[PDB]
Amino acid sequence: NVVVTPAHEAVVRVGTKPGTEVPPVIDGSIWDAIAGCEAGGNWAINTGNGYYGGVQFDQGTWEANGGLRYAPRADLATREEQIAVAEVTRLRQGWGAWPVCAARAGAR
Repeated sequence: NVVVTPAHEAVVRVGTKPGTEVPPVIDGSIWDAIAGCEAGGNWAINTGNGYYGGVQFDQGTWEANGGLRYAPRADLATREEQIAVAEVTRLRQGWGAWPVCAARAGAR
């Protein structure tokens, strides 16, 4: 079948501690500079627009990459969690969803 199969699987078994161990991401600098751009550097920001603190992307996209395991909302998760969720998102699109903030942060 030419129909390509992506990783819909997401085991990552957490026990109780939300974010027991999240591997540091070197591009978290781009993620932090984006956060510093769009949020003014506020990962606990909740403007009330449906997009949560830090890199300021929506509940749906957050949930789509499965950020909820880190925290059902980015303003509950920390830098590295917004990084992880955005990591899936950036992985597919690049920084296309991240405007001039990504360019400023180091789009790649």
